[PDB]
Amino acid sequence: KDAWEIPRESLRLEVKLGQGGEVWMGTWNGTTRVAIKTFLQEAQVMKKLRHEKLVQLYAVVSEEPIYIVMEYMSKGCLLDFLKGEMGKYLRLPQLVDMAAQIASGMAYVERMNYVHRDLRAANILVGENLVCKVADFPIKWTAPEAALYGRFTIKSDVWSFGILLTELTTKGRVPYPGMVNREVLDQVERGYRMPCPPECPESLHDLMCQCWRKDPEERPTFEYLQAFLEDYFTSTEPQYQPGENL
Ligand SMILES: */C=C/C(=O)Nc1cccc(-c2c(-c3ccc(N4CCN(C)CC4)cc3)[nH]c3ncn(CC)c(=O)c23)c1
Repeated sequence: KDAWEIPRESLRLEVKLGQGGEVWMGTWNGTTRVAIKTFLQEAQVMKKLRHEKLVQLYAVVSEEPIYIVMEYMSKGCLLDFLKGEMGKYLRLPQLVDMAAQIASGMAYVERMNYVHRDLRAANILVGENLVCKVADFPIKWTAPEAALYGRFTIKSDVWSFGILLTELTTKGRVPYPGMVNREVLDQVERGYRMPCPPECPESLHDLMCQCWRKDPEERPTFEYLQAFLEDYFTSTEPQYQPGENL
């Protein structure tokens, strides 16, 4: 139907990665390794977004079975990355850089006037050299005005980014530990915010709390978050010292 179309025979499905449809690792033509998701709204959104920190759409097959060919991220989702063997070795410099890449991708989304709506570690993908990219275009990750009234905006994504900062600094732990969804909603609406993770510097938790401001228009932009995180160990914590875990 459009210029993202390709012949199905040009794809070779090699390994199954996940289920829900399914996602496969394969080869496009004979030269390019790709991820193949086996619905159109996701592709239509990606067709307009091209950024180094967003999993890139490659091609689409519109005749059933429907395929969505995408960039292959070799290390899986960030959640599983943090929770696996790597987590014990990651320290604050690596986690802040990873968060910086995520904000760079979201800063692009922001400039394009799009909204993600489900930002969290399980929807970031990891590649080689600690490359992180936003993918997959959850009350504990959702801003109150979006969870209660369906007001999803780039500012609800910033709220989500704040929660995702707790995932990074706890290396994959679930937010609001020990609390069920209904208790989080009741407590957050009454003003509760998660405290400073252990070994997390106050300056990073202040950034979290800014993402968690009641008024969505007072939450920082992703442009701001990206610059703050890129500059973090010169402008904000130039005397950082490694701890027991961060
Ligand atoms: C948070 C879990 C998650 O998102 N899993 C997941 C489901 C479906 C597809 C992908 C995926 C992967 C991917 C890469 C590498 C791995 N590994 C399996 C376990 N060994 C130990 C390490 C490597 C699993 C999954 N790569 C992908 N590339 C692109 N996409 C489309 C956006 C993927 O979905 C994807 C992960």
